[PDB]
Amino acid sequence: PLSELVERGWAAALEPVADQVAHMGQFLRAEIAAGRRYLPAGSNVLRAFTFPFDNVRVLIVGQDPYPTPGHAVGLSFSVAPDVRPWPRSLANIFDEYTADLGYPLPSNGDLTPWAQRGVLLLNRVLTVRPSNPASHRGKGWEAVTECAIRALAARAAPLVAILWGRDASTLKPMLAAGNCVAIESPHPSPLSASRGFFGSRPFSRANELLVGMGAEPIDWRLP
Ligand SMILES: O=c1cc[nH]c(=O)[nH]1
Ligand SMILES: [Cl-]
Ligand SMILES: [Cl-]
Repeated sequence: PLSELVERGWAAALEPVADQVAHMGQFLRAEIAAGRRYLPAGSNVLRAFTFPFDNVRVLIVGQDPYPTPGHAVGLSFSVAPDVRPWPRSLANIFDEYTADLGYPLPSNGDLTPWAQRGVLLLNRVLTVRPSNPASHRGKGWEAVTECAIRALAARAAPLVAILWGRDASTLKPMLAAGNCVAIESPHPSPLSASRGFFGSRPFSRANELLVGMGAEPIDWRLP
């Protein structure tokens, strides 16, 4: 049951899609039975929902997990600490991190500290077939992650949304019910690079927006 898979707040928030989450478990088992693989590891698929729902203050949305074996870890854009070199998307994120915040380059690609601090690193689709980008689109995850985003937007708490998966016209309606939701626009993605992403100041703007809504800023600093 959801209560065993995710954090208590998320289990309640995702109750309307509990049957669909069970169906995705069936889908993944059927993939292995059919001789196909999936990433991330089963134990990491729902990892973004293992950090507390009530404490989320920034939503960073991606589209699909990394398709390269050993990259996807269940937090959008993150990689395991032993992964090197970083994927291009993450290298671009880190360049912006250094430019926006003035911090040196991180030691590795693990974004766990952001998750701990209330940054929800959510992909719209939570699995992928290795080496086959975007291969699990339309398999059932979109309803689950829509429920998640709508539940976040309905909280009385502040939220800043950062849209790094394009798809803004799909996502913005999900964030509309919100009373204390600010969406960063425009919506370059990390691979936009110098055609809008670099200089987008997503981290410092998120903090400016949070503080303007009466919330504490995120400490973005990575080790
Ligand atoms: O959208 C994206 C792109 C790369 N990696 C992710 O986890 N999400
Ligand atoms: Cl495969
Ligand atoms: Cl990439």
